[PDB]
Amino acid sequence: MKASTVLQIAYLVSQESKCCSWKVGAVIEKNGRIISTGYNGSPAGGVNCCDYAAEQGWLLNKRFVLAKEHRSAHSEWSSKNEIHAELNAILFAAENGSSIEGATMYVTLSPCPDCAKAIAQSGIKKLVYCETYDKNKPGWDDILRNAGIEVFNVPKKNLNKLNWENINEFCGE
Amino acid sequence: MKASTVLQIAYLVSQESKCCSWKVGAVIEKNGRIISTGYNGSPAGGVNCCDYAAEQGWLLNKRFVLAKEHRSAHSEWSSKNEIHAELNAILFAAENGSSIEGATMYVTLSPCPDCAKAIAQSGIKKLVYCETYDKNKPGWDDILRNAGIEVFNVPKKNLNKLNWENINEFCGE
Ligand SMILES: O=C1N[C@H](O)C=CN1[C@H]1C[C@H](O)[C@@H](COP(=O)(O)O)O1
Ligand SMILES: O=C1N[C@H](O)C=CN1[C@H]1C[C@H](O)[C@@H](COP(=O)(O)O)O1
Ligand SMILES: [Zn+2]
Ligand SMILES: [Zn+2]
Ligand SMILES: [Zn+2]
Ligand SMILES: [Zn+2]
Repeated sequence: MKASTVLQIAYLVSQESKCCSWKVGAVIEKNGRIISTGYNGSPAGGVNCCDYAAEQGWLLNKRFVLAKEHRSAHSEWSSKNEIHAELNAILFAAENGSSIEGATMYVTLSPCPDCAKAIAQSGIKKLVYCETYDKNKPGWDDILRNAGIEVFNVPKKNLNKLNWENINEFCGE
Repeated sequence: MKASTVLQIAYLVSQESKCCSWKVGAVIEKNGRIISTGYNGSPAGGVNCCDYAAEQGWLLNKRFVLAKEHRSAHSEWSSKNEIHAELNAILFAAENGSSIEGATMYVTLSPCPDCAKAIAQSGIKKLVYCETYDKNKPGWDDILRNAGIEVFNVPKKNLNKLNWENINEFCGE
């Protein structure tokens, strides 16, 4: 399917995320059909990010945003509690038994180093993203290209089938 | 994932359709992840609906709509040339080897009799749709319920993450 189409599907998927910092969505497409999806969040039996941020007082009203002064505390907690969108999409394929070899991954946000190295080793041959992650540095995609993975970008401006008024991505103050 | 979310994903999927009468999208979800998708269209090596309608003069400008006087000619051609969204989603699972047993199907439009009977026999246990197909009659879903399939409806009004200005469903005059 068209890149703009799947990317926007990844954006709808991201809305299911309970993370108070960023809402990320990932879609795995094989031969034109979606065979897996994922969004960033905690595992089973684990408290959701938004609920934990509430208890910790990391949020600020108007509709809650993660306070800049607490983003650091969120990153530390998230690193060891929230599975990223890309990995969740891949994890479901392993758990369900769906081969993603040769597939294409669409993700709302450019993958962090942990996700990039996993993607490079997953069998995925193409990665398409929209926004560039907050904490990413230049050349972050080298590991993907060296693995033989094509990396493409589609700007938000080409995505006009979504009512952006109701799509939340970055949720920090 | 939330019904409203997957239904809207089915709507984005429907935009890939080249049919001049209706744009239909179907999504198969298993344990919360999308494992298959489909939209109505011709098979490989087969001329697309919009292109065939153009040659036949079935269309009317403003952005082309299927003329009411030609919908009958379209239905006859479509019946033997276009695979419906629901069946395409199921066909890919059979071709790719992805079990849809116990899965849930989301489809923009209520399935026609051909699709309903196939769904009833597919192993799918839940069907969620948005709009009621033009040519459907009451009790059309009995075959699904008798097969033990739950049937739910979500009105368009609950779907507000899409910019409906850019989503085409019914394309007739
Ligand atoms: O799931 C993805 N995909 C990309 O690889 C990067 C981060 N995200 C995540 C993890 C976390 O929930 C959030 C980033 O928030 P922080 O930047 O505050 O750690 O988005
Ligand atoms: O794919 C689906 N899913 C539902 O079962 C019903 C019809 N559709 C199709 C087939 C055809 O392309 C179109 C209906 O157009 P007509 O009503 O003009 O035949 O939508
Ligand atoms: Zn979080
Ligand atoms: Zn990551
Ligand atoms: Zn058609
Ligand atoms: Zn049908």
